[PDB]
Amino acid sequence: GSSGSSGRFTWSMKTTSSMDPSDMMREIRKVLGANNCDYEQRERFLLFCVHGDGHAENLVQWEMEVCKLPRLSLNGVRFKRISGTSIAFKNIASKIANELKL
Repeated sequence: GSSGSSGRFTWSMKTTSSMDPSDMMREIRKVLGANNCDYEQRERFLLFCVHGDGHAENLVQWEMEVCKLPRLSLNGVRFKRISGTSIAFKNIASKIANELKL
């Protein structure tokens, strides 16, 4: 059939914001705090997202850093899956990447 078992760490998305990155960090926290989520100021432009949609043992934690794209000339929000399986991760991820009113 076909060879699978392929999956390595790498940021991938299609979210593009024309607005300055300084305004993003703001809205971001707004969306998170709204989705009964928990954010933590890690880096200068990074925040630790923590949501317990499912069970406590199956908590989801992803990072949200605002950096400039290499190929594109805009600010894109990269999401790094910290804990939880892919399913769970992509679960809430589909809420932010979208909800993000940018």
